[PDB]
Amino acid sequence: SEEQVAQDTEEVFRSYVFYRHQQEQEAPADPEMVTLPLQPSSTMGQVGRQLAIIGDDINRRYDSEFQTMLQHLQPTAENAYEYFTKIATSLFESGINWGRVVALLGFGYRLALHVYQHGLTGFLGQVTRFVVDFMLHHCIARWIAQRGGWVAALNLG
Repeated sequence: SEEQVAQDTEEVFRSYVFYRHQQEQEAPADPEMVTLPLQPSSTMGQVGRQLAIIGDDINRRYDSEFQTMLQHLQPTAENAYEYFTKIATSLFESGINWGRVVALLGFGYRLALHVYQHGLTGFLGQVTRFVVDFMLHHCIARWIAQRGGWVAALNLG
């Protein structure tokens, strides 16, 4: 169900952020991303980890774009929702597929890192809510549910 997927997204996104950050260090710090709630081998934990792994190429397409847009827009706590929404919407103009789902998580990762570096602390909860809200209202949660839920991503291998 779509609400199931939405609520699973909190753990999936936290895990994605954790492993994306870890793999990036294993290659800007943000200790908030290492001290996240925390089950590595849990089901949604493994989903997050798999998305970070398989996303190493698609993020090569998107990362640089996300960084320049963020340096230009200068998100504040007040306008972050507006800008997150604009950019997330561009990711799904023509397609929903698992690659664009991974792009969305990657943009949430980049937004969170960017605001931390510019002095906004404790913003990951808000970024997570932005992700979930967008996924609900833009049928991304429904789409994932139709594919069997987030656990379906474990088969992307």
